[PDB]
Amino acid sequence: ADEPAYLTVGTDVSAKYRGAFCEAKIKTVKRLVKVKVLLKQDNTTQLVQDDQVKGPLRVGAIVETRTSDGSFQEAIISKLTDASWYTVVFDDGDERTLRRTSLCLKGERHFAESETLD
Repeated sequence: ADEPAYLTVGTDVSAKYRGAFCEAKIKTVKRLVKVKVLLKQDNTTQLVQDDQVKGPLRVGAIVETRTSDGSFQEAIISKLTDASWYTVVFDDGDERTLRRTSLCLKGERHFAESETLD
């Protein structure tokens, strides 16, 4: 898991702050997906990661997910929202979990201003 699972660990990146760039260094890589599940019984929808969701990651698939009750109920995927936690260490020595969207990798200006979700 502490491997190039999406991107790579140890890599220096820039993270967006309020439309500006800050440098950071990838401490941990977490490849997770935010599965929008909807419980078949309680009809409640939630958006939780594939660690909470036991089963295939397919929209319209039947899985079991951890409800806020701590129980695992059989649910259906209604969406999978991409996610990744790059725990990046900023020059301050602080490391915070940033979703890939905040990571600019090198820092070329197609972030901060530009971003078409591509």
